[PDB]
Amino acid sequence: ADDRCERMCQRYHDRREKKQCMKGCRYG
Repeated sequence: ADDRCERMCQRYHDRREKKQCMKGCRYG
């Protein structure tokens, strides 16, 4: 899919903080 959540999660950047984001985007 497109980097939708990633774009909005750009605030994190670091793959580390991105973890929590990927987990939250697993809802839909």
